[PDB]
Amino acid sequence: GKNLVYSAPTSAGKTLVAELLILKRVLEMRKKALFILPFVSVAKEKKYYLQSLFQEVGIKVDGYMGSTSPSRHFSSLDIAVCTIERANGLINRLIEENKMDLLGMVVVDELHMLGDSHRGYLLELLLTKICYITRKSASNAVQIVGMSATLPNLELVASWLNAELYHTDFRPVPLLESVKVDHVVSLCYETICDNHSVLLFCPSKKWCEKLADIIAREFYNLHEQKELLEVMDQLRRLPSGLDSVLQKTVPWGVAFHHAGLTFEERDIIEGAFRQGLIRVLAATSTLSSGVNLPARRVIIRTPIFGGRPLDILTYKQMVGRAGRKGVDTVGESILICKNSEKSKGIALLQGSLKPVRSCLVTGSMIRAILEIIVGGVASTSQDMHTYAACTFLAASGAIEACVMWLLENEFIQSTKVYHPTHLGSATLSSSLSPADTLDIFADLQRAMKGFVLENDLHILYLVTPMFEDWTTIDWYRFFCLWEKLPTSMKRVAELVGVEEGFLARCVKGKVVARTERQHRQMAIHKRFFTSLVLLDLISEVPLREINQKYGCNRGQIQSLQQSAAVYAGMITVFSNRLGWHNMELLLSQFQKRLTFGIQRELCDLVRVSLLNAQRARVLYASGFHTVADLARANIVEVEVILKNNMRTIWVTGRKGLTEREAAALIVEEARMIL
Amino acid sequence: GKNLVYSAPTSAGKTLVAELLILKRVLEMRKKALFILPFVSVAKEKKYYLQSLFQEVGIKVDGYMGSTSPSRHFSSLDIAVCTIERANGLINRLIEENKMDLLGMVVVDELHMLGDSHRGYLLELLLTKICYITRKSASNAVQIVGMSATLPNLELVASWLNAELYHTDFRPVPLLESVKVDHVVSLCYETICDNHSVLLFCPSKKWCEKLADIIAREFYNLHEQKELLEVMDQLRRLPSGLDSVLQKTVPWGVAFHHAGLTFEERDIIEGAFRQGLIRVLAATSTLSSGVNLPARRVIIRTPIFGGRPLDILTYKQMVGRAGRKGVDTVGESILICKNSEKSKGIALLQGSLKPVRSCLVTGSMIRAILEIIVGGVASTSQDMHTYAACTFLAASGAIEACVMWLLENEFIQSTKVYHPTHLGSATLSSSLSPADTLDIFADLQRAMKGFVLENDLHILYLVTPMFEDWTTIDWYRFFCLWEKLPTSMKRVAELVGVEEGFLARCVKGKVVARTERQHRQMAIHKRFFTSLVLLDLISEVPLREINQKYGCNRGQIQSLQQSAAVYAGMITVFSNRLGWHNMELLLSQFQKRLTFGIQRELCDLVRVSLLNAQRARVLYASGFHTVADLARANIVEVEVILKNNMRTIWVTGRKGLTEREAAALIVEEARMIL
Ligand SMILES: COc1cnc(Cl)cc1-c1cnccc1C(=O)Nc1nnc([C@H]2C[C@@H]2c2ccc(C#N)cc2)s1
Ligand SMILES: COc1cnc(Cl)cc1-c1cnccc1C(=O)Nc1nnc([C@H]2C[C@@H]2c2ccc(C#N)cc2)s1
Repeated sequence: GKNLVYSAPTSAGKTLVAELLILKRVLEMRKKALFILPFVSVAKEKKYYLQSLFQEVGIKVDGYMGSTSPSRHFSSLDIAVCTIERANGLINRLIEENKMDLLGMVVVDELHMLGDSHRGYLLELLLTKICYITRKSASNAVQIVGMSATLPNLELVASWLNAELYHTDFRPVPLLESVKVDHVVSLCYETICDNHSVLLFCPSKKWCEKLADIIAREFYNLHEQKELLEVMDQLRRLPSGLDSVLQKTVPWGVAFHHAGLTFEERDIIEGAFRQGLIRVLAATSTLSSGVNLPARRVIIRTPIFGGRPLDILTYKQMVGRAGRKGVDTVGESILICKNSEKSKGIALLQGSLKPVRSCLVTGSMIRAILEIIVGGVASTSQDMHTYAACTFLAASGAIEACVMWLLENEFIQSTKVYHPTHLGSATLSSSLSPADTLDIFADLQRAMKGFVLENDLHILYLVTPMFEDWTTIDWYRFFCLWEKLPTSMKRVAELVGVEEGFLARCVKGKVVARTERQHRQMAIHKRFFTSLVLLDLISEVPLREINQKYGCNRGQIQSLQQSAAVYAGMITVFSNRLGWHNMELLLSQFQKRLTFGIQRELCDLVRVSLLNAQRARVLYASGFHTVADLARANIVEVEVILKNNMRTIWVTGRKGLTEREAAALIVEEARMIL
Repeated sequence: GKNLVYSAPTSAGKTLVAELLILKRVLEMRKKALFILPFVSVAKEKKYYLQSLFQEVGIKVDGYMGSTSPSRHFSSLDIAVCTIERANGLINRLIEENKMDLLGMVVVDELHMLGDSHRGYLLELLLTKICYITRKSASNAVQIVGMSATLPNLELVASWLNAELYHTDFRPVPLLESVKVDHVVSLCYETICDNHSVLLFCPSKKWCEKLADIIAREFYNLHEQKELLEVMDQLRRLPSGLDSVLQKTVPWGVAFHHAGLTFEERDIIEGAFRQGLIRVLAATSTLSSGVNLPARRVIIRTPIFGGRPLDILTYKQMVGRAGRKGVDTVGESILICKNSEKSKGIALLQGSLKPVRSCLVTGSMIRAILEIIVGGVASTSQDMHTYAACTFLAASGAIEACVMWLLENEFIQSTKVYHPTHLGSATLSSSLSPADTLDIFADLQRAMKGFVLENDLHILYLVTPMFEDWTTIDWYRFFCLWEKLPTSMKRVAELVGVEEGFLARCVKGKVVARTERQHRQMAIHKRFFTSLVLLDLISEVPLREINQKYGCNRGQIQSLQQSAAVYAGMITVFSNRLGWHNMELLLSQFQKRLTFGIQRELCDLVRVSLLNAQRARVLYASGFHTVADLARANIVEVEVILKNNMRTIWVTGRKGLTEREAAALIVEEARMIL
């Protein structure tokens, strides 16, 4: 357990060493092992992979990723495939419960995210606690493992972690590069004739959908079917249905992939391409760091990605998906350029990824100081300086500025020893940023004086996150909705801060510039708009109806779903720890409702993993109002209800699943829950 | 199953026929059997009796009395020993669920309450529903059995119910009434020396206590010990403790019994007198219709009870407690009189009880019409008139006046069929009086607009009943508390309607006369005072502290406990049916908290019947924060916690229980719950 850090190109079985190491450590020490992943999709996929590979050894595998969480305690778990933020929260609660010895390993995947990134600092602080706790209390207690592409400073990261080093550039499908004599039609025809796939990358969504249509149009003009029809049917019965352009583009082995689609549509398309049913896939920058989806030939439309050259870090992972290890001999990555873009293309072709930063007055240091002090591992100034040396910024004097910032905002109390009073303790358990916890405290306390219980809108407004611009708001449609709103919903609007004057300004006048810090009241109206969207969401109305009514597309609505559910859970824990029992009670149901977008009645029924929002309504309409009820039922009954040998449904991490034996697992899983 | 009605004097084994009939009917038809009792204490005692007598035959016995309820569905039950008000709700839910045939019999005890009483009309409607449903839908459908003293119109009741008749005046201990009018100490000494008890009845609580005190003083001047010391210790360890006067009075074979004491203290005194440990017991009019507590010699302080002649029914039920069937040969009921009271005493000696009335524009007929229409058993005028004939008022034209009152208040909708819209459906399920349901609807709807979640006070105010004057309010102390209140509690006070002007009027000026109907705002301040008492109650503060802070004694506080818990449950069901999910969620926890007067944390721990509020705190302080946790524990551990052969604890319906085996049963019952 001397830790470890290694790097290797993707599509080279780099995770295999990690799987062997985790298997050995869990089997030997009988302690936990966190598999930290950057994204929720890759976390889901890895959780399914580890479940399949370790089910036959009595090893529980259930991670904390997105808004979801295991239906069993952390004690029973053996491997937790969590995301960075949720792994940080897990470690915080372990420290607070003084059960840190329960862990025996922490694997981290795609470690290059530690650098310039809006989540990397969470990984940095997450790893900084492990080394500190190990060195204060013993270096064989917790093994750390890492992965990445060719990092220029891999040795530096290993030195920070006190771990070994392994760096290599190997891949069974070598990539070639050579310029050889709009020259795209012939390329596509010759690449499709040889029975190989193509993965094209586009900078934007609209043009990504546009060109996919015309590629299929050329394939149609110049001219397995059963499996493509199967994918058609699987796409047809979805809460959002089948797209108008996708329905005509798919028949010709052409598809597109972007955040605009739903998670289910993305999963369907990824599965179709991986199986080889889809030959040409126009993806976007989102897929670059997405699930493992190798392709024979990668193509890049243009280095310009959002008014600037393509990120070099993104290009490496883009090219990594050029070559299938096991069926392919060689892989290619074509980067078309222009006269002005020739310089940018040659610049991007050469040169590896940039060095890793630390991103540590900054809110990250405030979070770190709060974590260590509330955790009870750094209470006095003498030791808090050692934490600074433990960081990756150090190994590569702002503590006092943050420590006073916390005392200024009453997060902690000085005594010389430091302690949290109530808000620091509640801020750490909620895994909320201490910067926003003051605003959250004010908004909750204000709510508990004049709360509105007629509808869920006042509860939704308080669990509505606005830390990112999840969508562009059309203020004319928002004004129309405001006009059509009921009075009950307008009372909460007045309570929160919405004013008809501001909406009148925005409906006709240009979007008011928020030049001044006092103009956070622009955020109030965006928050109210988002909360109305969330209300229509948990009301179980179809995504298309929410799209027409508000303008946000289904992919944005799903991202809002996940963010709102995560925020609702965080706020519920915040209220629980603060001693606000009524607020906690009102908030508790909402995390699951937001995760699944369901009504109160379906909440007890979506406990079965194999039950979507639609598949929970059909069973509820039939009469299965409870998982226990759904267990007591013949399989054929559920089969006929689902219908009212061919695979038509879709579930995350599925297999040869049809309407027949899908009903078999629904009842079987319900029995296990009981 | 041709029904049955019979009467016989108490103290003559008169309930045995009912036990045989219920056993036969449940064993044969395998259908339920409600055992309706007037009071909650007698309902509890009868439930324990039937549990003991029918445990060995696989017959479940758990009734619905007071705020309590069985921890298992009504389907699993076989005998429900309910109180009159809750039996009506049971029948209403059976009718609304169209499962009326599940019932096999309905026994009713002490039917004289059918007449002039604030609960008899519920009995009348309850039996009218049975007769109506039986006659509309038929030999062995639902048997009805009644009990009473010598009713002048027993045959009339039998004719109404279509049942047989049996009336007899026989008792094993023939009572000898002989009025008589120095020799006081001689009488006391000669009655006590005979080794027989005395049951004195006194109207005034304070004078009853002083009379018991001076009897104990005479015994002390003129002057088993181990068992009496055991009763001392049992009284000592109570949430309210031991009274100063009771301490000096109990060890001379003298005790007192009045509503001022707690239910537990009343139980201790009743058990001590029944066992013979207590020789003289000064009770009040409450015990007259209370648990079966026979004595050898009954005495009455004076016919005058509350500034009026004593009710003949009360005297008739009082005399029944003079003579023990099995150990006594003869019994006496002496009635001291004066010169002016000689005529009143002579009149009271002769003449049986007054006839049974009906007490049916009246709110009772509104409730009846609502029950039948919402139940779906009388939807059109043609049949609602038959319900009038079904009643006891008829058998011994206000329907239209009531029906319009319901349409006037939107309780039902006309179509010529009738139906309920939403408020009628929610009014019958909640078992609330339709008169007060409009005020409740207004108060709930107003509350949800501006609800205060900072504390429980706003939730308590909405589950505070004020249909009776549970105590006299001291407005000076109320003003002191008001000026000492926190601002959070004052915001809800302003929201509900409390005004400093009215409290200023009441603190010095005489209680304002509520001559006008518009002065229900006097009820707002009484409701707020009661809700503050209830908040101090559910805060788990000792009864003595609530007494000094508010002036209401512990017996009044316990009556308020029960009434508030019952009302909270009714309001929770009302909100549930109305579709107010947030209000229902906020209200749900409060029913149990009010029943037991405990905090949220103890609510999962008082599920074990053998766990008082104090016995739930001691275990919670130890670490047993859940019934499942309390199951996983050794008996000696809980024994030492309880301590920190002698029967010192008390529980409803106890046996030779001590600190040792009480801990054994606590864990055993917890296992059964799981
Ligand atoms: C409390 O914040 C959340 C609540 N809801 C959701 Cl949906 C998401 C979050 C969240 C949001 N942003 C960042 C992080 C989190 C987060 O950390 N969430 C967690 N979910 N479970 C956790 C383990 C707490 C439990 C535990 C750990 C160890 C042991 C032991 N021995 C026992 C219990 S942490
Ligand atoms: C709903 O009003 C209450 C709620 N809380 C409490 Cl503490 C007391 C009351 C109450 C207050 N004042 C008068 C009457 C009541 C009352 O009616 N209480 C009830 N308690 N249990 C009931 C039956 C509900 C259960 C049932 C379920 C299925 C079937 C069948 N098949 C039959 C019955 S009704």
